[PDB]
Amino acid sequence: EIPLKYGATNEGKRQDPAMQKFRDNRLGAFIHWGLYAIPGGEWNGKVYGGAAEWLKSWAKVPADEWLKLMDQWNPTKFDAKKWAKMAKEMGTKYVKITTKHHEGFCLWPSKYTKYTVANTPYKRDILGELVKAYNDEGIDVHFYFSVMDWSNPDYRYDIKSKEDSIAFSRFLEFTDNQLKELATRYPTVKDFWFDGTWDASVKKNGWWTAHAEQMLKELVPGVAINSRLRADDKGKRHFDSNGRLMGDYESGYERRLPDPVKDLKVTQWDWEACMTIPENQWGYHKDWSLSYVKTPIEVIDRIVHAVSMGGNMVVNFGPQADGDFRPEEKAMATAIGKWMNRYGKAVYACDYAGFEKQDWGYYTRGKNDEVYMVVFNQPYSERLIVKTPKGITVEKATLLTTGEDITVVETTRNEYNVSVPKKNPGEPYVIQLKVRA
Ligand SMILES: C[C@@H]1O[C@@H](Oc2ccc([N+](=O)[O-])cc2)[C@@H](O)[C@H](O)[C@@H]1O
Repeated sequence: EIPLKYGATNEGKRQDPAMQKFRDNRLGAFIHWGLYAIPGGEWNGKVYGGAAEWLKSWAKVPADEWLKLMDQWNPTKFDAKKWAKMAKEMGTKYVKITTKHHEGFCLWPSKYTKYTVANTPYKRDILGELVKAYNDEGIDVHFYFSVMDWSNPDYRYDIKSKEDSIAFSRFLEFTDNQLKELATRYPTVKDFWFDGTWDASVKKNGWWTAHAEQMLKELVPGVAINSRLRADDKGKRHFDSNGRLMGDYESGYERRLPDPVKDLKVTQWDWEACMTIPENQWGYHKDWSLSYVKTPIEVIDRIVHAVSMGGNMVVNFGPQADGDFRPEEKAMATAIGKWMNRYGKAVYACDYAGFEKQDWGYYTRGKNDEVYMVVFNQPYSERLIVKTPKGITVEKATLLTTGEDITVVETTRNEYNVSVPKKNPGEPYVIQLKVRA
C-alpha cells in the first residue's frame, strides 16, 4: 500500500465513551444561522432558487457589501433557552451549530476578525448562549466550521504559485487561531464538523487537515472530527489513498442515504447524515414553494433509515433573522418529537441489525440484541415477512407502544410472518422482537 504521513489514524470504530455517546445520540438537529438569514434568499427584489446561505455567490455580492448586513443583525426574538427547549421537545440528543459559514461571519466574538456578532447591533455572544442553554438541557453541542472564508483575502481556491502558498499559509494560521479559540472558549464542544474543505487548496495541504484534527483532539479530550475535514498526502478526501476512513466518522449522504441493499459496507464505520427539509436550503430562505418540502413522515423515514444502517441523522433548521423559527420548522420539530416520544427506543443507542431488508420498513438493533421492526409500509397481506440470519430464531414479538403480544408464525427455515397489530396504528410504528442464538 501507498506510504502516507497524513492518512487514516483510527483502525476501526472508536469505542471510548465520548464516541459511544456521539453514536448513541443518533438524532441531532442542525442550525444554519448567519447573515444570509436577513435577505433570506432575495437580493434586490429577486428571490433566487439557490441555497439561501449561498446568496452572496448567486447574486455576485462583493465581500464588503455582503458583510454590511452586520448592521442589520439584530435578532430581537432570540431566546437560547427556548431554542434548547425546542430541541429537547423534538427529541434531539445533540445540535450542530454553524459557528462561521462560508460568508465568514462568526457567531461568537472572535478575537481574530471584525466580522463577528460583537460588531452588530445585537452584540451578544450567540454561540456561547446556545452552548449553555443546550448543555443545560443535557444536549451535546457540535460545531460546524467552514474552512473556506469569503471575508478573508488570504483564502485561496488553489495553490498555483508561491504567492498563493504564502497567502494560504497565513489563512491557515488565522483558521488555527479561530479553531483553538473555539476549543478553549467552549470546552464542552463534542465535535468539529468541517465544511468548505473541498477546494484544491485544501487538498494540496493534507498535512494541515491532519494537524487540525490532532490539534483539536489535544485540546478537547474525546472530541469527534468528521471525514470531510481530511485530505491525505495525495489530496484524496474522506478516505485516504489506501481506502481507510480519516477522522472519526464519515460525514456525507446529504443528497442520498446509503442503499439498504447495496451499501452495507457503511455499517463498518461510524457515519452521519445531515438533511434539509426542502430539497437544498440550509440557511433561512423566505420562499419554500420553490422546491419539494419533506413531510414529517418522510423525515422520520430518513432518520430510521440512517440508524438501521448504523448511522446518525441530523435534521437542519434555518432560523429567521429575527431569532425565531418558521412555522414549518416548528411543526416538523413537534411532529418528530411526538413520534420520538412514542418510538424512540428503536432509534436512540440503536444500530444495524444484520437482517436482510424487507419492504415494510426497517430493522434496528438495540444494544442488547433487541430487534425493532419499524413499519413504514403496511402490507395488505397483514403479514410482515422476516428473514432471519443463520442461527437466529424469533421467540416473540411485542407492539412497542402497548406491550401487546404479536403473533409470529414460522413459514420456513429462517423465515417468519409477524402479524400486523389488531388495530392499525395509523402512523409508522414499531414491533419489538425477542430473538435467540
Ligand atoms: C451542510 C452544507 O454543506 C455544504 O454543501 C454541501 C456539501 C456537500 C454535500 N454533499 O456531498 O451531499 C451537499 C451540500 C455547504 O456549502 C452548505 O451550504 C451547507 O452548510
